[PDB]
Amino acid sequence: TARALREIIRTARETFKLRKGKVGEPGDIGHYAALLDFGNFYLAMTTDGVGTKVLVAEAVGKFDTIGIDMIAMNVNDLLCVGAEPLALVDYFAVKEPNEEVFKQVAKGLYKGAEEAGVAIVGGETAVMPDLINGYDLAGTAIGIVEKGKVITGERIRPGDSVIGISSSGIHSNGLTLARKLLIPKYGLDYEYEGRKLWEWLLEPTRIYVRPILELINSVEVHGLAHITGGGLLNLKRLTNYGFELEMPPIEGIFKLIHENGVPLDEMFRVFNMGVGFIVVVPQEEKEEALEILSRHYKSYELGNVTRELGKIKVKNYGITL
Amino acid sequence: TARALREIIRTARETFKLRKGKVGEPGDIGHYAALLDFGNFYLAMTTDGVGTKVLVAEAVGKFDTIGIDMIAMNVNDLLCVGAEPLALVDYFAVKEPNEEVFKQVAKGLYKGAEEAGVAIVGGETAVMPDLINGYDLAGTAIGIVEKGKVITGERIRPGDSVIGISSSGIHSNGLTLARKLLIPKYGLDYEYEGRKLWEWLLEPTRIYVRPILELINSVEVHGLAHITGGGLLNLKRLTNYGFELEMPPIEGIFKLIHENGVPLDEMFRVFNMGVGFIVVVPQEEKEEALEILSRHYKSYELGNVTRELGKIKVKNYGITL
Repeated sequence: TARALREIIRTARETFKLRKGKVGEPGDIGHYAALLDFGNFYLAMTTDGVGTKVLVAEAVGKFDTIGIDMIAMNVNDLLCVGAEPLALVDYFAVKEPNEEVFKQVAKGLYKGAEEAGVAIVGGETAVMPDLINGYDLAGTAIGIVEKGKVITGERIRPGDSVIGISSSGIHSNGLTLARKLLIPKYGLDYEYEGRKLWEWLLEPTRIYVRPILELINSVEVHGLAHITGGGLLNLKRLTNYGFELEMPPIEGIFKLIHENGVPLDEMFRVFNMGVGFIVVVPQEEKEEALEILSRHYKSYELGNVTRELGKIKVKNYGITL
Repeated sequence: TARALREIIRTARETFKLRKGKVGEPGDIGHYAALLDFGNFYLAMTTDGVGTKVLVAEAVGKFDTIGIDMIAMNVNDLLCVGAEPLALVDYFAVKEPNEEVFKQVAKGLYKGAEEAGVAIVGGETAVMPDLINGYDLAGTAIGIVEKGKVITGERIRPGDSVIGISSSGIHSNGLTLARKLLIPKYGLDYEYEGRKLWEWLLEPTRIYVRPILELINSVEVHGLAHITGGGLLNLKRLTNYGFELEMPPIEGIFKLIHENGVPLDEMFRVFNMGVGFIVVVPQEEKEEALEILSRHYKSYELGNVTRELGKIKVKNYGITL
């Protein structure tokens, strides 16, 4: 996937010079979101989707939260350059124009939008049953960050504190593995620790806009990572320095999946494992960071950035990524 | 589709308050692109996909121009508020991270970005074989238009001249109708006027950025319409006034489709029928506008705006839309 994307990424970098010296020239710093130079500020742009989570939503007929997933995926990405989310468009590629499905999808869209503080300003709907085996929902968000306030991860240094914010659950990655492993054996009505499997698999992705915006306006922040595809490997997008982490106990859906034969090494590269967002702050900001974050969601001091390079050691599980 | 979409559009509108009085407020003027208020200027934002054209590209192993379709749909839409295109991000939902397909996609992405003058700044690739039977390509473009230079269509008056710019061919709407009607009957290799049916169906969408940007810098423009889904009905998005048009001869793939039983009123609502972009200018500016556009592509005086509110009269075909 990354080797196939080589040419797309390479030739897209050749187009950068098409806006050089002009408004819209891309500052080309960071990841998770593109940064376009508008002079006193950068416009941040990201694209993200719900993924095969929608196949579960269609199986049980519950569509009124996947709109929350798609807004959460995009605005959480925008936070990882330090940007404040502003606006979003959706892309809805569907097998058919089911009015009931669209009506519920719109409920999640409004809820997600209100919690994220963004206007939904437009979108496209393509009815494509030869192409789509369901209801693919994705979107593009834009945000704003003043220059000199961009948080890319360049300022991460060995010794910095690493703090995790709990996920709501599975969020929107690892659904393919979870579906293929659990549904044949248990079915979507199987009850596990008080909830049916479909409730575990459809729990809407958490939105981190309010705590992250309060954090960056209160303490010095060196890095911000939304835990999506690749799980903890996303930390490597921020920096080449290493990490020494203590991750929270494996509970809920992640425990069921592990109990069904997925080794922890793979789990931490796939699932968020209970931590949906990670921030890196200098050690003197640690106490205040934890306080601000803990007023919104359960948060953990996970560990430290290390002078050692390229390694993510999850100490309490004996794993190195 | 638009009935199912009413709920989405309605709750979308409710989210505008979240940016009221703030940077990024939805300007809520225009039609083909969202306008976000950034003070001196609006950011215009649009979303568009290629559609089922990608199924033809796959069969003949030629994705080399699908990226041009994606870019063209988005930047042509941006032009319709008078915006200059700046940057684009892609959303690529695929069945497989096929290195060959991706290498091909990237060639056309570069070519189209260069012809459109846009930077390709990012994108997500979602590999979901359970959800996608091919390689679905969409994207979101942003552009910039100064306050006071938005072209909404509000300035369209009866008597204004209506000018069409030739399409390159079928572009990116009506492909499902065309695919189902012609491929089983004729076969993909069917030779029609010296080209195979797949070549007619795959011909990349035309990009109108250079002629339209030249037009708006030289003549007073009252309306700009990219001919996409809905064909000539897109003109009704600009004004309540009517149109009287003489459309060009039905040729190429549109003739083959017509000779296979599709009624002419439906064709003018589905296919671009040879006209990919329409401009509306004061009658006294008609000759100058034609000269500017005809530098770049074959262009047509189509007719005039009328006082027959809401009607589009294709006089030379006896069709009223």
